[PDB]
Amino acid sequence: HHNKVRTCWNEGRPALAGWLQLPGTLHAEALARLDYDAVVIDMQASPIDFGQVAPMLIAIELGGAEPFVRTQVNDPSDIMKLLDAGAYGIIAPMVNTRAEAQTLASALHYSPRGLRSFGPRRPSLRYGSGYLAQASETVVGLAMIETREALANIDEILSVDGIDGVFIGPTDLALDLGHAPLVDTEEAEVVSAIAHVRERAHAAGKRVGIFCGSGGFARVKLAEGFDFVTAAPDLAMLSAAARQVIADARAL
Amino acid sequence: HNKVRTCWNEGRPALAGWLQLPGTLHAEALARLDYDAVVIDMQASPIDFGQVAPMLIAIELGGAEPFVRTQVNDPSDIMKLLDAGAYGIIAPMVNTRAEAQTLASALHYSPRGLRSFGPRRPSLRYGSGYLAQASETVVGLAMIETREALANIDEILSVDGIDGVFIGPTDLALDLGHAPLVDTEEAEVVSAIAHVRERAHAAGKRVGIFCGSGGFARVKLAEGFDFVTAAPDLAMLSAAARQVIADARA
Amino acid sequence: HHNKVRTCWNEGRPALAGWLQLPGTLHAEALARLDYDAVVIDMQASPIDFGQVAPMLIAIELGGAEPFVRTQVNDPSDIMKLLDAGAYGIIAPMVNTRAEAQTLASALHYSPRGLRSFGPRRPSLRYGSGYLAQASETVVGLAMIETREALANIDEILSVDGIDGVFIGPTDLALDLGHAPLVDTEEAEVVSAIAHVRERAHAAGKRVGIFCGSGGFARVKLAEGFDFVTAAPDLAMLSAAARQVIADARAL
Amino acid sequence: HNKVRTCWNEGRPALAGWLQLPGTLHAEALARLDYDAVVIDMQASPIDFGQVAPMLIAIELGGAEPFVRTQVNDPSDIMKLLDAGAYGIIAPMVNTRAEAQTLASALHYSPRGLRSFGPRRPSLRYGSGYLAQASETVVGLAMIETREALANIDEILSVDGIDGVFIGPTDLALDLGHAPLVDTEEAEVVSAIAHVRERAHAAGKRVGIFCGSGGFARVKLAEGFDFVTAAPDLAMLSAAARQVIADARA
Amino acid sequence: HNKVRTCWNEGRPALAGWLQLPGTLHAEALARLDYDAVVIDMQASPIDFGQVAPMLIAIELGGAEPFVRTQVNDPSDIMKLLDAGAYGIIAPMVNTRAEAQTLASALHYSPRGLRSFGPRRPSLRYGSGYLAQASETVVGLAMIETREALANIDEILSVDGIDGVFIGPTDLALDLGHAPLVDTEEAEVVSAIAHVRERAHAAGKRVGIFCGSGGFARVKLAEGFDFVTAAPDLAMLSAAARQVIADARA
Amino acid sequence: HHNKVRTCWNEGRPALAGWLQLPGTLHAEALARLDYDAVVIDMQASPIDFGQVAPMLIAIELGGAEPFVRTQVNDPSDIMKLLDAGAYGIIAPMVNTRAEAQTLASALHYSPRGLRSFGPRRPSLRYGSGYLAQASETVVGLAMIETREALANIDEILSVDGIDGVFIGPTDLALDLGHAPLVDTEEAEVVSAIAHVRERAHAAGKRVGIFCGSGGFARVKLAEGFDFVTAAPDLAMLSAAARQVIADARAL
Ligand SMILES: [Br-]
Ligand SMILES: [Br-]
Ligand SMILES: [Br-]
Ligand SMILES: [Br-]
Ligand SMILES: [Br-]
Ligand SMILES: [Br-]
Ligand SMILES: [Br-]
Ligand SMILES: [Br-]
Ligand SMILES: [Br-]
Ligand SMILES: [Br-]
Ligand SMILES: [Br-]
Ligand SMILES: [Br-]
Ligand SMILES: [Br-]
Ligand SMILES: [Br-]
Ligand SMILES: [Br-]
Ligand SMILES: [Br-]
Ligand SMILES: [Br-]
Ligand SMILES: [Br-]
Ligand SMILES: [K+]
Ligand SMILES: [K+]
Ligand SMILES: [K+]
Ligand SMILES: [K+]
Ligand SMILES: [K+]
Ligand SMILES: [K+]
Ligand SMILES: [K+]
Ligand SMILES: [Mg+2]
Ligand SMILES: [Mg+2]
Ligand SMILES: [Mg+2]
Ligand SMILES: [Mg+2]
Ligand SMILES: [Mg+2]
Ligand SMILES: [Mg+2]
Repeated sequence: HHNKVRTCWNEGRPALAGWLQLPGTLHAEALARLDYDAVVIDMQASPIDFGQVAPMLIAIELGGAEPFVRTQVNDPSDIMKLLDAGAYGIIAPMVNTRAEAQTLASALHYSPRGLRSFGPRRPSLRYGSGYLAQASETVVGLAMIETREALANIDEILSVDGIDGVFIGPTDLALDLGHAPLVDTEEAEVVSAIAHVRERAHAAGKRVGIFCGSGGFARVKLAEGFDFVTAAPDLAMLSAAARQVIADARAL
Repeated sequence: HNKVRTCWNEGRPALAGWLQLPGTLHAEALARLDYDAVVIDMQASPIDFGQVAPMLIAIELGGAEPFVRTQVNDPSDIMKLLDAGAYGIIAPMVNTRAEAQTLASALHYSPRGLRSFGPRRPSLRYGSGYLAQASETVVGLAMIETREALANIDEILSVDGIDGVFIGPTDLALDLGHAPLVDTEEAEVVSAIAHVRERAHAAGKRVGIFCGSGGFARVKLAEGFDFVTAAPDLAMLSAAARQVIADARA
Repeated sequence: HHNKVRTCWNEGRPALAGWLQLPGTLHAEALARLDYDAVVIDMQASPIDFGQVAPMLIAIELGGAEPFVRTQVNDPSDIMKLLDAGAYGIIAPMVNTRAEAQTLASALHYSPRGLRSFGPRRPSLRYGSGYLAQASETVVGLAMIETREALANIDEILSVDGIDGVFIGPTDLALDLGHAPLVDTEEAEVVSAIAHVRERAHAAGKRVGIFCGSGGFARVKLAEGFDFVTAAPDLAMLSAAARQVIADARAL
Repeated sequence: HNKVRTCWNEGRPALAGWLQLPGTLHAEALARLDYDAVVIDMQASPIDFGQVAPMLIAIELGGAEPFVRTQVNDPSDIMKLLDAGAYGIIAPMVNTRAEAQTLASALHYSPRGLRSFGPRRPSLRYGSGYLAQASETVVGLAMIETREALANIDEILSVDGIDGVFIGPTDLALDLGHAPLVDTEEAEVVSAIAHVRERAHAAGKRVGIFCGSGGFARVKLAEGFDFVTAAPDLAMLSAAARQVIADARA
Repeated sequence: HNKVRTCWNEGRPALAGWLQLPGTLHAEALARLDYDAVVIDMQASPIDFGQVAPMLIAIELGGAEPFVRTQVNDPSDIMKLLDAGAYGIIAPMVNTRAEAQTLASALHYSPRGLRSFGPRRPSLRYGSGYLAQASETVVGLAMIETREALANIDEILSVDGIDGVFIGPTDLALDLGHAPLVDTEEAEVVSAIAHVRERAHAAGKRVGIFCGSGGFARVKLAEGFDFVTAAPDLAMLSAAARQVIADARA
Repeated sequence: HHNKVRTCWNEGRPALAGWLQLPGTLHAEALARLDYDAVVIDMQASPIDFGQVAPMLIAIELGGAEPFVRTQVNDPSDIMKLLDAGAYGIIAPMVNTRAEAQTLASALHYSPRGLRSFGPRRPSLRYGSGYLAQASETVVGLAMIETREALANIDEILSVDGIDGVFIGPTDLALDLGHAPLVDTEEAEVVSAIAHVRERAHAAGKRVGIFCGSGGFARVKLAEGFDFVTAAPDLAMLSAAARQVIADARAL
């Protein structure tokens, strides 16, 4: 009866999260049982549709991590349907303005404050009869910052009451700033924009998260005081692992 | 051409991947690496027929030969996989000459076997001349994973329509009364594995083995195994995630 | 060659409809064969995606009820794709203004009147060569009223020619009015808003429907003159049935 | 711990649900009620392997022991379900000692049985010590639903690696030449059911029975059945919908 | 009423479609044409159990009798399809009297067969009186596609609980040592087909045949075949696409 | 390492494309192996959802045709998710204005020019390390013209840099112009509108495509100088083929 990520935050500790682009329940449960606080299912940059995400949410919860979803789009109806299938964290892409941040917030919180239509099939099964009274505490909402526009509007985005904070896509932001889409980019202008977003989030009493393609980059983001750090995509980790096995198999 | 048969004909072994996770994205990604084949495991996995069919397509597009380790040595299951574009079959728990004949029966059209004719996907790959070359398009391996199979190895190896045998050494270790550890050092298990390889090669047949690491696969390739698998997607992903978490958390 | 709900209405009788949150064909056919006029597949408050709804529509039609869908969102493209998969009724959520009601109407009716793109795979198979001439008669459209805003705008929503009327979500409306989200709520201010919506719908010569969580509440709504009454969700009925079986099994 | 085995060890019977409808939402909802187990029916249903795998996860998360009544008493089917996190197996049409041995063979690793080693989901639940306790993590029941099974009951009950027997009384009623009605009063069927229960308990084994109502389940629990199912999701949903329509329409 | 049995009782043959492509849209479209039945092929196809179940519903809604050519002559597979609303079964590779008895066993409730009782979809179509008329609701055909089946035709035809036999002439052609061409002119294959039809009709049983063209189907209907299939969806779609491309490109 | 449709266009030849309304991999591969340059998966007028389209894209590529998709809606997030699953052509429905054309263009092209979020799972596997440098060349984008509005706005739609041109739905346009929704319509006012769209596209140095229900209509469109011609839907071709087989089987 607690959001493991919110528990980290209440204890003044960051959360570390997995990131899934591969559909299916077996790896979702296996990674959830590791020392991840949360596992993010990527519904944007992946072939994962609503039918495949539903059982993955169950597998992550059984594994003992907080099931999160990076949605395809910042659409209230998509977000609310995921919340009712038992997503306890939402990362909404392309939140560029305060109004888009307000749209995310609307989807996360019960009417009349939010417009979250009531029908909590899975949350009411997990939280029991105590759910409705603490329902907002059960869910984490992060607005994705991945554009020039979002960067310029960071303070108005952070001003929105009903979001926990923001989530940086460093490669997506590098590309929108006119740089190479390097995994775990350290391009100086992107490094500077990222540091600005983290400063403004902590200045507003809000959380800041970031996507990492490696354990090494995630270690640095944790040291820099990021509150929510993802590492690393299942497909990327599996492809790298297979490449290393083949090289060792084929070595003189 | 069957890329594994191409390896063998050019005098080199095949290195293969091993998938227990369903879906097309990782199957294509791994097939595009320096694997000659990718085995889809329909036994020690939740991969059912519906999920295997597009995975076979993904492996072929990625540039590896699609193989299936079947749930069971059942002719009608095997034939449906061949018609879906499985070009390699690894049949579990082949323990007797009769069971190896059952496998051989599934892999060949009459008069050589009793394979039903309806080659939906192979006929698209090979065209209207498929029948004449059908047997050579597919590689068939009988799994050796029990004391009984070990006792019956020459009788199994005598069956004409199988390419050879594939050692399941974790199951074999367990059946011999040892720890079911992959890549085992247990002297009796190592001896049995070497014995199967020698008997296969003496009978002019191929021998494969399931491996859990690149380092063990390198040794098996050095010992002259024709078909070596390393390592299951779920095992490699789990190990990689554990290492990323250790790096992140310091 | 008739919409069973429209047949009820033409005979001056209300329609009673089932409500499905569980994906699959077997229970959809079984409930369709009961004395339901229609069965509503809930694509909003459920894990039911487009791939699972398509065969459920077939199962409901074979069972001999009118297949209806409560859409995830009032989006024309989603609605038109359901109509072409053989949804003969649409309930659109969160219709709060005349313009949102016009958007629903646009999706229900053939170009140029509506913008219903032409490609009626399943309807043309059911209705045959007579379909196009009577196609608007084959489909029922209800705008969901579940907000303060929709309540204030009820007359402008009801003014839209191409919708059959409105569908009340009593729990969703209770919550937006600042009350407890009680199943089959009789909270006085919600009771009053619901009676106002029914009065204004009948005043405009339009139909009014309502969601019920029980046969008892549905009986009262039918007596109050509601034209389309749903009772009760498959998950709710199955959970209650199992709870009663266990209590009888475990009783002294 | 297997919650059904926990019931038995603490001297109480298990009450189980019975699912013929595929999907995770109702499976989790019913598992969260006061059921010790939830049986997924893969025989008298459209539930295939792809649909069962996430249903097992949903039942375990809801707090009941996931059981499967298999389509058939086939070792390789049973083993794939065990590796998917089926912790109870009810095998249909077990009619002879040989067929009960076939069931027992699937449920245990060598040397006790021939269960293939690849415990994808149990190893996540039980960890690396799974092998040592594997047999106790799973409950195996042979279904008695024919005159032949009734005639061979002591020979079936003699097989070491099965927990006992599960009566399918509608099939049994039909095979005895009576109406296939659930929860039957037919004297010969009632007598046969009592006979099986007595023989099971005399042989120190468990006996279960399929029920269509809470009232019948209460009697079976009173008569000392160890494992009682009530009632199929589709039957309960259909009855509930009929009652709601009767209430609505007056 | 089984529409194929209605054809036979009114003294006309049945013409059936044949589906190798999964999904409901084409299954309903083809069932709405002047086909008496539509056969779903679960053998020479990627159609698994999950995909067949809604296809049966689509065929019935479209106004044809849903039939399945099973992957294999396996009683438990057949029974699950009957409970899903398969009203016709074509069992492949029925080669002996024993194998025909195995088929017959699956199609009938005790005492006539050993069909397990759980008629999920038939009980919705036929209601509570289903048991009494169950056997007549289903049509069972043993496939003749081997020299062995041809040699054992009268022994196969002697089995009481099968309606008759369905010739797989491409497999039969191949097994006789000829080209596996549909609608063949090969004299020995044509002679064998005629022989099977004569023996079936002499034994008071029905005979069907798989066809690749309307023109061949017309001849078979003229020769007195009771059940004629023309032609597979994938073959017809491929031929139609080739013709559209030829018309477009000139 | 080339878009087969772009190859046609660079050689000054039209492309001929298949059109799939039936889900599944077997017919998709079989038709892709025929003399089609591209095969279009119809996600609008079909029951094909995201889960079924993903493997169909693979089957078409393996068959040796360019995998295209006609999207349910002109939504950037839906389009980008298809591009990352290996759609190399996009047909967006109901593009009625320059702004809707700009929205399509935004989805097709990498940030910062487009807003195409970076995560090319399948394209980077096909094109290898050379992908990012030539990524815009790998994808074809066509704005669907199927309304009076789109017809009036054709020049402002064609003015948008980042679209390859337009795709005519003759039946959809006939219906919006107040005519019969005839397959391969030759209704004079629709014939005139279609000729105007082709003239204005070629006048703007842009490509024009068209949907055909037959090989005969497609032959005429190819002769009229259309750059991209689809013929004919799998369901339509299969239904016609089965009808002809039955008539030949049942003939005296
Ligand atoms: Br860990
Ligand atoms: Br990123
Ligand atoms: Br590599
Ligand atoms: Br032997
Ligand atoms: Br092994
Ligand atoms: Br391993
Ligand atoms: Br009723
Ligand atoms: Br409500
Ligand atoms: Br309870
Ligand atoms: Br016995
Ligand atoms: Br029973
Ligand atoms: Br029952
Ligand atoms: Br016709
Ligand atoms: Br015989
Ligand atoms: Br044949
Ligand atoms: Br053919
Ligand atoms: Br061609
Ligand atoms: Br059109
Ligand atoms: K889906
Ligand atoms: K964890
Ligand atoms: K490769
Ligand atoms: K009804
Ligand atoms: K429980
Ligand atoms: K018909
Ligand atoms: K081609
Ligand atoms: Mg709502
Ligand atoms: Mg055959
Ligand atoms: Mg359109
Ligand atoms: Mg094994
Ligand atoms: Mg039974
Ligand atoms: Mg992005």
